[PDB]
Amino acid sequence: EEASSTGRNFNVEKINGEWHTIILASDKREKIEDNGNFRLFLEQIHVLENSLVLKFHTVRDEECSELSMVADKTEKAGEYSVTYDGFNTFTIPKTDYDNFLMAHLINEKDGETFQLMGLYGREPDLSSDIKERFAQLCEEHGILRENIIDLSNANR
Ligand SMILES: CC[C@H](C)c1nccs1
Repeated sequence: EEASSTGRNFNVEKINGEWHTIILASDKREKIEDNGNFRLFLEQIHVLENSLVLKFHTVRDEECSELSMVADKTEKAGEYSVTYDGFNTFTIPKTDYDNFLMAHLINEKDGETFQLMGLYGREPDLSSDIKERFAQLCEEHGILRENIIDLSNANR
């Protein structure tokens, strides 16, 4: 079964648990490159009543560092917000709960905005068909292939 956080049939409780960053894409490529502060490796999502606890790690020359954030529900169904290097709001355009999850985020800081989309998996890698389906969604949002980074061999 596939759902959108924006849909009426979305069951947030089902995204609880372990996840992995598989692919990241952005409007502004430098934010997800090597020393980018948005190059985050998701490890777990803990679902709360009106919030989402997010646990990640960042990596610098293979050294990993823990990072946690709490995203709160906004007034729009299926949308959360979190303050991190500016103000961010995000939704989950597509997920099947037990395999993949696609996220869409908009960052705003000092009159400037950029978008970030990510593909996460319950396992550290996903099939090529799902990866290509993600590339197609990125295209719909105006993000081209040169700005999509597959991190499946850098996510552990
Ligand atoms: C679900 C993961 C989303 C896209 C986030 N990345 C940075 C802050 S929230």
